[PDB]
Amino acid sequence: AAIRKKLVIVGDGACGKTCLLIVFSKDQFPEVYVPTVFENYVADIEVDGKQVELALWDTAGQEDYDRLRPLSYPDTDVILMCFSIDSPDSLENIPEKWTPEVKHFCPNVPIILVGNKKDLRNDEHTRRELAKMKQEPVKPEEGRDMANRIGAFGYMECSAKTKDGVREVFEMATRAALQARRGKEGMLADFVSQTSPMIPSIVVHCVNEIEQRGLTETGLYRIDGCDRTVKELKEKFLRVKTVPLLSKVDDIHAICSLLKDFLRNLKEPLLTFRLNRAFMEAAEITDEDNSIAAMYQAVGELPQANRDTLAFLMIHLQRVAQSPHTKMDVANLAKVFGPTIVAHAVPNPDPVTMSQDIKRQPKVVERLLSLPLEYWSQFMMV
Ligand SMILES: Nc1nc2c(ncn2[C@@H]2O[C@H](COP(=O)(O)OP(=O)(O)O)[C@@H](O)[C@H]2O)c(=O)[nH]1
Ligand SMILES: [Mg+2]
Repeated sequence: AAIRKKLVIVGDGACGKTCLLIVFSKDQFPEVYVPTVFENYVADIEVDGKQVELALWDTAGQEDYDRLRPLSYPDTDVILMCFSIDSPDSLENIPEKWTPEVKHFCPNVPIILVGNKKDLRNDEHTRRELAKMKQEPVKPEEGRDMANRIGAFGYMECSAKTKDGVREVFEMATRAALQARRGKEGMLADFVSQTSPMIPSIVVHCVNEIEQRGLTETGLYRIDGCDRTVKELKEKFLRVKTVPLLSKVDDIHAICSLLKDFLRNLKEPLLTFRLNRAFMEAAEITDEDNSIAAMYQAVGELPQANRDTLAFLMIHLQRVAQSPHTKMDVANLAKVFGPTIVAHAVPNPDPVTMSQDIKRQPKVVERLLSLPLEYWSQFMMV
């Protein structure tokens, strides 16, 4: 019988985690632009005379899944912690976000630091784009240095697109696994404007900034900004009370992350605890006409502040989906916003409940985003 090992992959959204797992397990490079929520794969590998069956646990890199991701950590044998060579920001998040999370939930589990998209290091288009932000591709020595800094078992670079170095990543992860076991915010109402349309200033400002500087950017809302930058912006907002000067933030993705963070951390979700189940049930109705009618009914039950803020957000997200540059259609946006605006029916649900809710959240957002622009616009009085 083969030796079984559990491998969990983590890292910033869109840094290449799924493509790496699929190229290795299926020998085929996925061409679609779709964010992962949670998926499981199986791959075989022969290492040091042993046949090993690797269970590959794919996860979402978005901050929106910070509360749900830990459900994947129990019994992990090795972690693949990734960043992309064409994204210095994704490397910055390795010691700032990923290492603290993994060491908390997976103490003593070996970590392989992986630099993805190696094929882009000398890509001129990539270099020109990074230069606009005064950046450049990550250098090999930087990856190795970071690996030593975080106590990783090793560092490996690869390109799922060219297949270069892919098996080596899993060979090292498998050896690490074998060696390690050898011999062993208040309520929304407190932030909104005085009357209809009742929306928080931070939401209006973020949306306006994003529509001004982000509709031509690939992966809006899928790509998170530097964890530190978002934390600083959030800290200032809640302390100074006024919205920070967003025009001074060079990375528009950080503004997207700020908006999602604000919404996700409200005392209760945008759709409220009281209607959480009603929304999920309405979206789960098989018959489209009946589902749509049930969703209109649920929206009509929301408090004014929640309805107006939701309407403003839906109009904005429809524009994001309609842009030919973002590659973020309704289905993609629903996957990212599910935990952020739907969330759960209680403050601290148990793991069983958290898991049960996962599949139900995106459906709610997809249904809401599919409601007519004319419908949402009435609440904006335009
Ligand atoms: N150039 C290049 N692009 C890649 C590579 N791997 C993934 N990508 C692209 O990066 C984007 C996100 O990939 P994906 O694996 O879905 O990201 P994930 O959110 O970490 O699972 C997609 O456009 C992929 O085609 C790579 O090795 N080289
Ligand atoms: Mg993925």
